[PDB]
Amino acid sequence: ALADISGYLDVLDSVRGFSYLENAREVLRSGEARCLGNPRSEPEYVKALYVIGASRIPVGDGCSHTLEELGVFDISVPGEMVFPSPLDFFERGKPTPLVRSRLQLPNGVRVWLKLEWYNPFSLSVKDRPAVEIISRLSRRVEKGSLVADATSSNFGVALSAVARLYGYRARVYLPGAAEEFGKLLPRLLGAQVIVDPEAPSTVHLLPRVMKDSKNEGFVHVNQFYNDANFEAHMRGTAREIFVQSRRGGLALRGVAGSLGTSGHMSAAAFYLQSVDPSIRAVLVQPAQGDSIPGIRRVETGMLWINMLDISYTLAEVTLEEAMEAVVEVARSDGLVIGPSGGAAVKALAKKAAEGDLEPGDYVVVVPDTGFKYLSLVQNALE
Ligand SMILES: C=C(/N=C/c1c(COP(=O)(O)O)cnc(C)c1O)C(=O)O
Repeated sequence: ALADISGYLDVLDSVRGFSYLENAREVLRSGEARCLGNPRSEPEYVKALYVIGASRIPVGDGCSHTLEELGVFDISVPGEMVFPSPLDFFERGKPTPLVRSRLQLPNGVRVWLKLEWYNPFSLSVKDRPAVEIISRLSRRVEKGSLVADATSSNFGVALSAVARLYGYRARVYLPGAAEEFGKLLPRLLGAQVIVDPEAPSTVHLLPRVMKDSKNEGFVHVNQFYNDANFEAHMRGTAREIFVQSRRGGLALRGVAGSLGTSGHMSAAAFYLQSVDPSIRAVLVQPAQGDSIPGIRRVETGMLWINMLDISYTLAEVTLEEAMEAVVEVARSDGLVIGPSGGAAVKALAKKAAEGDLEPGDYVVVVPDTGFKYLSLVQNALE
């Protein structure tokens, strides 16, 4: 029949590698999953179902079940929006909103904005990998232990709140150019903060964090390499775009977004392209010389967007163009989005103007709120 997946999640601690994603892709492509005789004997298939958002798995001898039958489309949110704890609110208070913009783009490209600031700890998309990452730790790593990572600002905040709710201590490392909220808010939340005014980037800090890890023995959760980041976005962000698009009546032709770790947009593109491989992924390339907070250029070794069978198209965006999009979204929708969000809107507008996109509905993932970036806002005004 069906069994509750929550009983089988130790496969998250034992499955390794990307091969399980073949099952994920096929179940999503076909719209259904085959019965697992002994579910414990097919740990890859079980992880595949978890990662696409199933809450139930098919077991025993018997027939295949559809995505809907596996819970992929179940409603989690209580309609009255009352929650017994902050973590329960994070988990069941989903999806994040998907809102049609009044901003007009060329060639029949209709914009919808997915507002990831609607996450309770960091007011950003980074809550999701923080929760998934800390959760995966929490029965191999003893309480009281120190966990740490490098961050542009958002993950550090998320990691600080979530580490403490799970009984861990945290430390976050930031580059000198990070926003003030990233430097300060983790201390509010009880974490240690190290700012390296030398470091020109978040990734530039990773050798130092690794070395301190070896010396001091804290757990480096490494969001740039930890697959729980990608997994969080498969079951959360990406599934939601899929479910929201079907249930909302959208003619989904593409998603648009930005890349730091590449975690959220790799998941969105991977998930959606499993269901329909023509769905586009338009991704921001910050123009050379420019810094758009939280994000960076593909070249390098970002993990998932390169290693996974993902189709995408890049558009160059300058910081000035990104902030101009912030301005225009604000004046069109009354919504105040962050620079990376503006950059994504602009990348979609550019591809739309070139004639490269089928008319239809396009989802832009807006990683956070522009309230956090006042000095960039001021510059953009003049
Ligand atoms: C790497 C981080 N942030 C990613 C981020 C991103 C990129 O998201 P992914 O790491 O999932 O690629 C986009 N926009 C903003 C405002 C962000 O903070 C961090 O907060 O450490």
